[PDB]
Amino acid sequence: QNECQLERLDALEPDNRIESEGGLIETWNPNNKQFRCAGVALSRATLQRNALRRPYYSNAPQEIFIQQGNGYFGMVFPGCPETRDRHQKVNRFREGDIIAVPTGIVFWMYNDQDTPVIAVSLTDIRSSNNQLDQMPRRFYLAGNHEQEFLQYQHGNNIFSGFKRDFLEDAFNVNRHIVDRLQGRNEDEEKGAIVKVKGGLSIISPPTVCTAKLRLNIGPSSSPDIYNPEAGRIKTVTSLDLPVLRWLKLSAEHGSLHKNAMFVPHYNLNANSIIYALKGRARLQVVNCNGNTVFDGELEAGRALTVPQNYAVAAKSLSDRFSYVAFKTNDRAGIARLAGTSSVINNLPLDVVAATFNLQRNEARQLKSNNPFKFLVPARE
Amino acid sequence: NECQLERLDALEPDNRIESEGGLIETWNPNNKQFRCAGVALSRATLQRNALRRPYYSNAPQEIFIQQGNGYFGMVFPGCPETDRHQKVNRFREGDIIAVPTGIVFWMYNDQDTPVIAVSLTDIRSSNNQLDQMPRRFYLAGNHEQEFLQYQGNNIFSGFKRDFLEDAFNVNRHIVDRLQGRNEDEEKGAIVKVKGGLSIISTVCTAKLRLNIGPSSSPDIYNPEAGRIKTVTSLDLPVLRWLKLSAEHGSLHKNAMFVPHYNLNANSIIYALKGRARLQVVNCNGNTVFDGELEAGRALTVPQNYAVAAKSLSDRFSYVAFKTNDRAGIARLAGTSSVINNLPLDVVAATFNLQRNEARQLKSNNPFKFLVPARE
Amino acid sequence: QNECQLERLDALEPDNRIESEGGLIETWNPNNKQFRCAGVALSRATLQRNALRRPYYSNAPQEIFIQQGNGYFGMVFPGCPETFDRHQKVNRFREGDIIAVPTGIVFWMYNDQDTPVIAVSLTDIRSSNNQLDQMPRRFYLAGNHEQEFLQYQHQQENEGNNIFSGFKRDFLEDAFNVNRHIVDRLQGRNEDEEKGAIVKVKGGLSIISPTVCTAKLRLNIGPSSSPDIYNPEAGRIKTVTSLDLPVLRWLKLSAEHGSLHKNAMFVPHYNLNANSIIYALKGRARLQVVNCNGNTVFDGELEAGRALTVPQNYAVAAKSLSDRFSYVAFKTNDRAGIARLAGTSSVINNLPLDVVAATFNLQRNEARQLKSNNPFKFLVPAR
Repeated sequence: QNECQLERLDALEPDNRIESEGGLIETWNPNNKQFRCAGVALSRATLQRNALRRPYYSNAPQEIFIQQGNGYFGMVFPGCPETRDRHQKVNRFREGDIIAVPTGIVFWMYNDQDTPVIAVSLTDIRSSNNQLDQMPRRFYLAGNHEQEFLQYQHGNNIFSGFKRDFLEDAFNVNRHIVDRLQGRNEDEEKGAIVKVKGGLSIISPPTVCTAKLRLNIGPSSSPDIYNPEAGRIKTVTSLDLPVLRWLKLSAEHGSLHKNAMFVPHYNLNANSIIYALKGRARLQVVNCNGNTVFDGELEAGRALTVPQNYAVAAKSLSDRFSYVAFKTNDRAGIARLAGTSSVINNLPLDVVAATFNLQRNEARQLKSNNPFKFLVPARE
Repeated sequence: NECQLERLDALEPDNRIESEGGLIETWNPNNKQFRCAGVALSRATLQRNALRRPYYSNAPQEIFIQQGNGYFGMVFPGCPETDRHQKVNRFREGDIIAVPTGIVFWMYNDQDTPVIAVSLTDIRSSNNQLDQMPRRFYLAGNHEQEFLQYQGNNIFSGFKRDFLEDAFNVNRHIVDRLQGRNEDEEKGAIVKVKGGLSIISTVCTAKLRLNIGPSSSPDIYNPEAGRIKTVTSLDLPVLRWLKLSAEHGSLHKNAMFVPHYNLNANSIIYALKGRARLQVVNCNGNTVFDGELEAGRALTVPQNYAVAAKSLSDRFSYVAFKTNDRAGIARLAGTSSVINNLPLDVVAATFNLQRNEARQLKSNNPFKFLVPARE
Repeated sequence: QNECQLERLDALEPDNRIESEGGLIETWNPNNKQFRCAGVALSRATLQRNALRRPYYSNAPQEIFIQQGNGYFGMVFPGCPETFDRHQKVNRFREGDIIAVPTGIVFWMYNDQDTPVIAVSLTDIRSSNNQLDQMPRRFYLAGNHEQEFLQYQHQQENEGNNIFSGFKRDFLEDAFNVNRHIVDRLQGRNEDEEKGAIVKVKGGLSIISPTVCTAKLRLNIGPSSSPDIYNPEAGRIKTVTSLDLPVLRWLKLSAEHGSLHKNAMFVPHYNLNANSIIYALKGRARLQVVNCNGNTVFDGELEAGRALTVPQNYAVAAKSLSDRFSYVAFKTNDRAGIARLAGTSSVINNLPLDVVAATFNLQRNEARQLKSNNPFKFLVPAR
């Protein structure tokens, strides 16, 4: 099993599109060796104005990033206090939010605004909370469409699998309602995302399932690092969003000015899926044998898998390059290979000299000539 | 792709092993359903004055006492005692006993009613650092272990007698008996104790036992449907280490439990009495099981797969083992349901119903999990 | 699958040697069923006088035993306070030290004295912090040599083999703000494969003797330390767990150091919740290990320099044939638990006398002997 013996990486695009009445779902192939190594599946949902991402659940945790847009979402946590007509908390999500969906939790999204919502979802197949297999699955409560990850295997909602009489007794409702339930009078094209007519009256007035399910890593959050001449990095870990300890997931959001770069570095204990949000960058990632397994442009809308411990560096080719990196641990640590608090920095001067065969003077240069932590401004 | 199951079956044991004092039945762990589940299932019957001789396993065990009453002991390395020995306990019908990974366990029946104990070995456990094959290690006898067939005879027999002579400081005859040398390999795991036994009834204070049968306080009770009792790490903290739990269920004729799925666990449904109709559906709306589950058979329900059941007997009862200590069910109908906790409007839009139709979906059944028979 | 249905076990010397300028790295083949079952890799580094194990990191936890020699070592924990040039803390290590190296942490060693240092490393692949595959990997900051586990994989402008050599010079120049010359050195462009991971430090080195990264990273379990078990006629045992070295709780690793007088043995026993790698340090021993079918999967001599795997729940026993048999056993759990099959705190001792009688078909008085005749706990003296 050398799933992670990756010789060549590629900036990846989705290889399937699934259009529905009120939007679109795009999938990256989970079978590609990059994703299998990473142990994740990647997808991107677009909700048109007044569209509903109908309730579904998955057998693994999801970390979702809101690339664009705002709206409402709900999660159904079995055994939680409610708020005739009772229900669980509907929260608002905002552009640049990271939303945590634990395993098996039903989740839905509504766009009550004019800007299309773009949500990019990481499904943590490798999670220990996934007790099935390494195929990503989605279970839809409703409709008559295939779930996006079916095509990658070798009525369609969960109600459609049961006898009508079972459903009649269990719900104590008429054959007509049951028919609606099982999506009988509905066709594949209506799909996972659906147009809403009168809008949806969702709002006011009024173990941790009362936990915070979402955190913003956009421009209004406190950055981990901000360099007026290079950019900003903000990470969300389980210290910021405690429910992340259950999902064992985290994320990093980054922005780079033109011709600035982030220093070579690696992830101690996590795979990274880097998804390009805006612009283009030159990335290089190297493996344990000094090989250059990736060396090229990553443009908005594409993903690059960076395996744990593989070193990576990026240089922006655009006025701004922004990305969101999904990491398969809740306390993802990076080791900086260059810069203020880097590996060389924290090595005794002399061992630095004996390690790379440099005069003492050159070793000090290697240590201190670069005064910045993670970001380095472009030059003249 | 071990869990891309397109056909479930109601499974019987495919092997029976008779011994002087009883019988052990095993279900095939290589069967695709149990491999998806990450578990193995076995059933032990102890006659009057039968001793289930001490054994251990490299994975957690959860044992349900289907019938009878008796005694059991466990040996926890480095634990204060109570001759001198560790605690011997009583078990009764409907008990769930938790045996942690590697702990030596023995059972005894001192009554006429045969003890019947069904065991779930949690191979997929993080505490199992071997492989996917169930293993049991017997301290004694000269019989093969129940699961060998799916891949002297005791651990002592594999050592030189000189090693054992020096380690125990005893003569060659004691070591010979220790090694099961002269024992006929039909005596087996469960042994008759000629005159019965000499009864005396990070934490060694842990409760190892808990009753989930009728005599206990239920979690759900409906007079014209049945009852549910579940044991989790909340009820029995030691379960926190096994990462296992269990639900005992009873259904009156024509009553049912609502469509539902388990969030975070695989389930093995074992039928205790009577018959039921079960359906389970996968992620694509396909019916992977649609048929009868009678007493003495098991049905695998994978995580996130939905299951529904309707009793065909005056009383249908089952124990469901689950591969998580805090297993959460998500109810698809009834009181505390997914549909219930969606706002009225999203329900309306989701299935395309009028508000009042949605209202009915969320309210026409006010019972939690059990649904009573009709008329 | 059945990587642990082992019907035979081998006491193995390292499988391959890799010589460098200043020492030697010996690896056991991690594709041996034995190690695949255990979920670990085993290696042995030798540092000659004034030799430097150059900085490398791994995608899995390491537990390292100092078999021989004294020296310094250092780790680099991302985002940690410093000391003094400004660096992170460098510690001394002694014979018998267990050094805990967490996943991804850069680690280096220097032999500042004459006797060759010998450090044997358990790399814990089964770990959850390992998110790659079943293959041990090591990542070197410097040099132009292959990483020592590369030879066990069977499968672009590239020269050197270190992590910097894979980046283009401009990235490095920009990244470090240094000239073309320094960058070339970094990438090891002008160094040859034969120089290796362990380098001779010409003038000698210049260093002084001084998420919780302020934690203790080292603990001695050798002859200096206070024994958990001592028997004047049998030998001694010392173990380190997360209870001694709290950081072990992150690695899920522990280690047991043993030493037996001649003809002394340790009682048959099994590990509840850990696989063991027994590495022999001194003298020879007769070991037996039995599986779940009463079979002897190993039955011969374990002598200094060879490693043996005892899978979880397999019973093991040993009788020393040398004036002194000493060993270190690595176990895949920070809180390993053993069940002794014989001696005072034994599984048999904790069963009611009567079930013992009935279990083994013994008279009461014989069951009593089985409990009582051996007054010692784990070690037993020569009869």
